[PDB]
Amino acid sequence: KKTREVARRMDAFRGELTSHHPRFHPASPAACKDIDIETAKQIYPDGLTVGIHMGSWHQPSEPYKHDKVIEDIPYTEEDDKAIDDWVADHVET
Amino acid sequence: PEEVDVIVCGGGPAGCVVAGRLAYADPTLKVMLIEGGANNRDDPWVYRPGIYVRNMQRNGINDKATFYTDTMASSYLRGRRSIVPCANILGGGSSINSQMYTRASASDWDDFKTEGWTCKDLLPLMKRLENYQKPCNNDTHGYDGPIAISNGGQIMPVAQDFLRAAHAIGVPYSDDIQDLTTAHGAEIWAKYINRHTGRRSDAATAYVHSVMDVQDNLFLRCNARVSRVLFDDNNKAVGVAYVPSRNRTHGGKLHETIVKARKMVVLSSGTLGTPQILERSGVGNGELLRQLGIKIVSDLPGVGEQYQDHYTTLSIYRVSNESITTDDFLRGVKDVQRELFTEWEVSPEKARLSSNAIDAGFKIRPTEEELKEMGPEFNELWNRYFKDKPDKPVMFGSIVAGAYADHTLLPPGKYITMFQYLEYPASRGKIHIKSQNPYVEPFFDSGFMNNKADFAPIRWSYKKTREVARRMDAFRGELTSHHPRFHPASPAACKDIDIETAKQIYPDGLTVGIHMGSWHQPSEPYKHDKVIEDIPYTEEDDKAIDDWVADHVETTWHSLGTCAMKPREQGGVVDKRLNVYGTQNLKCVDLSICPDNLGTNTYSSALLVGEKGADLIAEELGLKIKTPHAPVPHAPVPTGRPATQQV
Amino acid sequence: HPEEVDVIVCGGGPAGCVVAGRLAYADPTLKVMLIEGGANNRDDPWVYRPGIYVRNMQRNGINDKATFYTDTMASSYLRGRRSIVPCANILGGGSSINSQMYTRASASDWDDFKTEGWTCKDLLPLMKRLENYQKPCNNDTHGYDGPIAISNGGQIMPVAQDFLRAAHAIGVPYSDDIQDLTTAHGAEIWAKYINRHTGRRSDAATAYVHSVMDVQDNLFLRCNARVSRVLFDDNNKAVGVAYVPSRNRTHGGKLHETIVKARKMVVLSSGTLGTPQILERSGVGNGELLRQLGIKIVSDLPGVGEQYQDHYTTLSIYRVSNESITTDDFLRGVKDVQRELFTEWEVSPEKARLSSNAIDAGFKIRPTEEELKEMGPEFNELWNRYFKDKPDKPVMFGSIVAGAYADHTLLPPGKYITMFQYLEYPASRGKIHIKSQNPYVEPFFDSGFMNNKADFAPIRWSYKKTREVARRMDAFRGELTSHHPRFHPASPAACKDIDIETAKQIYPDGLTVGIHMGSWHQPSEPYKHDKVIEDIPYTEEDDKAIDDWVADHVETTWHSLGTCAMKPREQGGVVDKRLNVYGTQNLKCVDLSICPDNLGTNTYSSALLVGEKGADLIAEELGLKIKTPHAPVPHAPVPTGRPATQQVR
Amino acid sequence: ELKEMGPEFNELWNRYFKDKPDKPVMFGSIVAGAYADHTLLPPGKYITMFQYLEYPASRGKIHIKSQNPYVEPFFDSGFMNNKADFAPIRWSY
Ligand SMILES: Cc1cc2nc3c(=O)[nH]c(=O)nc-3n(C[C@H](O)[C@H](O)[C@H](O)COP(=O)(O)OP(=O)(O)OC[C@H]3O[C@@H](n4cnc5c(N)ncnc54)[C@H](O)[C@@H]3O)c2cc1C
Ligand SMILES: Cc1cc2nc3c(=O)[nH]c(=O)nc-3n(C[C@H](O)[C@H](O)[C@H](O)COP(=O)(O)OP(=O)(O)OC[C@H]3O[C@@H](n4cnc5c(N)ncnc54)[C@H](O)[C@@H]3O)c2cc1C
Repeated sequence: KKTREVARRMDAFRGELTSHHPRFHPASPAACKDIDIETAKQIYPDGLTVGIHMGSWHQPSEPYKHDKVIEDIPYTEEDDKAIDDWVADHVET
Repeated sequence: PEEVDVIVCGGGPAGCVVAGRLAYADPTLKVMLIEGGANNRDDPWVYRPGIYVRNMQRNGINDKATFYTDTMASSYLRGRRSIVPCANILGGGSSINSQMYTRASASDWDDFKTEGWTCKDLLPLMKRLENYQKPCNNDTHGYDGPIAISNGGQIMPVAQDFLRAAHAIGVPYSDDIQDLTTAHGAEIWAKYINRHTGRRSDAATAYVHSVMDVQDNLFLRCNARVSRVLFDDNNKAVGVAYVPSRNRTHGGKLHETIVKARKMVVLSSGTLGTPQILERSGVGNGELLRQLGIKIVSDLPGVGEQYQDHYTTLSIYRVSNESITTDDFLRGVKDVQRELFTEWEVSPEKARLSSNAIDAGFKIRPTEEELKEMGPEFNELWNRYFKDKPDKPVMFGSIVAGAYADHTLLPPGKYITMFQYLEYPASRGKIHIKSQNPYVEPFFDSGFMNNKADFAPIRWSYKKTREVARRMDAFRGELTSHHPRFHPASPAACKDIDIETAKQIYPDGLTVGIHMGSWHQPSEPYKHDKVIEDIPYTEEDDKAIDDWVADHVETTWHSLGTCAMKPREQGGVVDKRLNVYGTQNLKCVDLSICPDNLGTNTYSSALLVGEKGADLIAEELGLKIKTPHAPVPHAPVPTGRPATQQV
Repeated sequence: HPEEVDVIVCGGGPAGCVVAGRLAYADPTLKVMLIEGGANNRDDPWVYRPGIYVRNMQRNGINDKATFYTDTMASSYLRGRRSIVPCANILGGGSSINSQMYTRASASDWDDFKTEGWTCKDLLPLMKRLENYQKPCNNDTHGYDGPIAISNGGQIMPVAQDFLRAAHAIGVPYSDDIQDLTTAHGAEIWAKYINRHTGRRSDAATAYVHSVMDVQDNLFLRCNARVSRVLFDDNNKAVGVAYVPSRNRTHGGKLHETIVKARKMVVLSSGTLGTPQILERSGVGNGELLRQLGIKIVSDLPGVGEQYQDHYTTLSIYRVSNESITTDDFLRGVKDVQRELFTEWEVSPEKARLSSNAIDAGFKIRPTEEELKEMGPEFNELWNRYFKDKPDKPVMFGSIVAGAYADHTLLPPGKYITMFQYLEYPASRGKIHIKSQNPYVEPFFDSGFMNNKADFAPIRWSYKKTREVARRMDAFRGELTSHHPRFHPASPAACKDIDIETAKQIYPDGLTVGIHMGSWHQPSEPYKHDKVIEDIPYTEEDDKAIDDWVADHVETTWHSLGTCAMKPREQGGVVDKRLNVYGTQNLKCVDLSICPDNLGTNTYSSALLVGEKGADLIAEELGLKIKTPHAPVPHAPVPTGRPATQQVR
Repeated sequence: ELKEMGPEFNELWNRYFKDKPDKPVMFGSIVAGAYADHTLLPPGKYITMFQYLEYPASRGKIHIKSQNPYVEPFFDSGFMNNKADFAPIRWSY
């Protein structure tokens, strides 16, 4: 949580790689916010696939603004469970 | 001109058949086709089949689709607002669709329970429209019609690989799964593509452009969005008003132009388009019309309601790097695009790009043993809808020789995706305008998964198509990221890319093979002689799949039923001849009229409603439809007999 | 090669080509010679590939497909500048090198020639006769077994429908055909003089001349041969012609003439610029001018070379987004872009991007009563006496080029569209006169542009309108400050240039993008689909900055006409109603020189028609029946005589 | 060159430079490239003449608008609010 609050406040921050994060319920206000459309389009600007919704694989971040007022992520008892599970699944030497 | 005979609002498949047939039938009949989207004539980002995928991008550039979002988050989709695009371009879906050739079954048309729409009623018309350019062991296909149907320029090795795995799991092979009788089998999947020219069979070129080249009596107006149908004192459709496609006038004012219609007004603006035109025209739900301030012409609460679709799931599998797939093309790798664009130009009759790269599939239907483990509420549906309707499949399944997914959320390497849709869903949605102004977003609700029956078949399809993936030669694993959230220790949990495939992706990579993070369970390196067993699934494995369906089920753009052809007292909107109730000289002819679903990608269905719709108007105007239709641009001269490929 | 033939056609432009080919085809016995100042154009890939037309106007010491006429004197009406007027120096003339926009004059234009045999009604069959119309329309006013192929090319550009949506949004109506002889106010997808099947430029040389020379042996072609003068009889009968090298490259530049005689007829088809010069130095023109030059008078026709008329072109340039398809990079010489288009054209020309002029939409327009008031005294006066009672005449023409038509040497990086504009019937009038009897010396010239105050307002008004189009387009990312009128920087009219985002794309690794220092442009706010848009208001000072921008940047449109006008002699005319030069026998001008007044159209159609009309006039004087169709045109498919689709490859 | 610089700079010259002969009026240098946004420049190569007025008569100010240290201050460069400054820059051009 602490390091996530750090991430979200970085000038570089453009989102959370959903695939490598806890299994939050999609509706959960803690759910991952992945890459934004503007960052994507730079990666494959000639690509035919960038910005296809179909699959609902990721909740896209909103484009970056230095102004964005930043409130801390609220986590439920449910969310805490998903981080726990994520910790047992992905903790290492 | 200010006044014509027949105005056809919306140039989708349906609207193109009507407008074309009628202008070619009597050259003194003036007909205007008003189409909100751009003209598609001789556009390489239309006529070349293998770029179709770009058309669903919400990148703020692509203007060839209008996207509807649910007004409200659905509980049934675990809090997510569904997105449902449709075509916004001349030829409708047919100018941007996946180009998959598929036909509904015989019982589907019979089950409209409507006179003139039996299967035996529409068999002639199903054939009237086709230019079938591929072998089959039956006589259900048409050989002198305007729409070309073929196996494309070049079939992908993975399709035959799929076909083999499908054999392994007890699904039989067929010459033709689109013979109106087939609910359960596997085929090489055809396309709306012309074998010889390598061009996409859009309906505008086939039925409209063709006629515009030989005659003066068919008028086309594109970039014109139909606001409303104008009515008489006596509810006779009298004309139409259209606006600019872009609301870009001085200070966003409403610049309507009106065109009168001496004889007929056809709404062919699609399942999502037609109800809105009706609604702002004063045909729809009295209360809604009252609140928005619209004069009630016909109180038809069926308008906007009983939205139906097919419910897609997209199961993505990692494959070998020597596999031939579309991924690098879709990424925009320069010399890969250059190669295929070039190739298509020089020899379109064999070009990879003369394909949608969706080259095999099945229609399937569960055994009794399969039924048992699908729970009560489907089993109910089954006994009431499927049990003694044996030509209706439950699930479509096909292999895309590439990842149909945002590659910006995909690891490197090649993929294939098992593109799946639910054939006859019980779930229902609706669509209603929120203003008279034709630019305000309507209320909308997909309604997906709001009936609990629809989960079991899609769960079954996930598992089943995974068995087909697992047994392929190309199979190098399952993409954890894009699959269900099984427990890591469940036999059901995904086995992602092996260490050997990975090493080819990045031979000078520094992170290929680092365990640290445990983000995947590596597949073992491929073996030809590996015995392969079914994945067992538990009750909690099962819950994970339902979760994944709820999280990742999508439209299949097969939208229909918003103006059901059934009696007015049943929630109807059109009579047996597609007249709108409580009105004169006004017909809905597009997919809006379907009172139930069809086991098919619905382009074939759209054109056929088009043809039947042409016949109906034609008998009313005392016109005789011409066969064959006006020659289709760029196309070889067709014989009208089954034939092979020319030099 | 013969020293004597029956007919000599002097100048192988469209008109000269129609004449030369139609008559030689009319009678296999009739020896006809076509004498053309410039080089032969046959199967030249820098002619027949339409998409390279732009270069034909390079003043770069290599290109020689053009002659450039400069105003002898500076003009106070162009704020001191010396107008430059090019024209073709190649077989086929304009048709070999032009921009290839198919446009047709309104019906009154012809009726208004006030001459019998030249009514719209008289000419309509001949309009159809020359056309191989290869595109849809909702009328029957086109032709379908003619030599000259007309279509929408291989591929229309997206900015063309972009333009059409914007056009609709400001109140210019869509139409299937703005070339129906009827339309003064409407927007269409603009067609081209390109064969949709072969992807080749429909030049007048291959259509009328090369056709015939491939099947017969009575059509002679002398290229690279400037026609100095016409040789006369004791009674002013044209008896033959003298011609010289294009290059005065003889030993000590001694003049080298070659005389070839005409038994029956001499036609001058050397253009609005060329034809008058052959008359004057032959002894036909202003008597006092011929007298000062030592040329014996033969006929004293002071109207020779007077009444130079044109369309007056303005080019408003707008920056566009980098995911837009434009020609700019091809125009810049970017090897792999050129390599791509050249390859695409050779492989499949039926659909190639080079089988186009990339001017793929536009409109003819007419002002509202509302809009007149904003114009001035002098133009409202012209309106009243010229346009008011002539509802099929458009005031201004506007079209979108899918690129920057200008020097890329003077343009920033990025992509542009330009709003190409011309004034359809100017009041202003120029002239051209030989300075010598020697035909290598430059003649006096005065384009005349804007020497009538009435020509300012309609152009000013086009600027405002074409801008309102641009700002309403999806591709729009600002005006190009450099190449726009000199607005006060704090006028609500002042230019909004490239936005920072379009800027960062052009040079993502540049250290310079977005440096304010200099305040050289006011950036645009980045593009929004949802932008509510309102019109630009202009103050009086804004209108002056535009008027000054017109004076400074107004240019020819190569639609030159009127230098040998068809009206009675005593009204300052040069030709009969059968195009006979007054005071002469067996001598005719047929090309746009004979026009008594202007035409609201790109004038390739007009010169072809004037051509066909001459073919008739001459043929019915020689007891000669014109054939239909013409000799089949090289590389072209056997047409059908009636409307039909794109065939199989 | 004085004579052509007009009355308001001349008075400043008499009061600030007349007998301060080590003080230059203008600075000028050659940037071996365009010091401008190349996104607004044609192609090719440039040099720029960088010039600045050494001792302007014109005066600006900066003033805060709030205790909060993140809010933009009031500001006025004051550039050219004294006509004396125009002549020497014109002379530099
Ligand atoms: C991305 C995509 C993929 C699909 N893939 C396949 C496939 O592979 N195979 C298959 O068989 N089917 C496919 N479908 C489904 C199929 O294309 C549709 O079922 C079919 O096009 C329906 O035809 P229609 O006339 O009912 O309406 P549509 O095809 O949707 O066309 C309706 C037209 O109405 C116009 N319009 C709408 N509102 C207005 C208005 N107010 N005024 C004026 N014009 C208006 C639109 O611009 C559009 O042109 C696909 C469709 C899409 C969009
Ligand atoms: C760059 C350009 C762009 C334009 N674009 C378009 C367009 O997009 N659409 C359109 O409709 N129209 C266009 N036009 C206008 C159209 O092409 C001209 O109006 C038309 O070519 C003029 O026809 P003409 O027969 O009157 O004379 P010309 O075409 O000018 O032919 C005159 C010929 O005589 C030759 N000649 C000149 N003097 C002599 C001499 N003394 N002896 C021998 N030969 C001589 C010349 O080489 C030339 O071949 C354009 C023209 C140009 C040059």
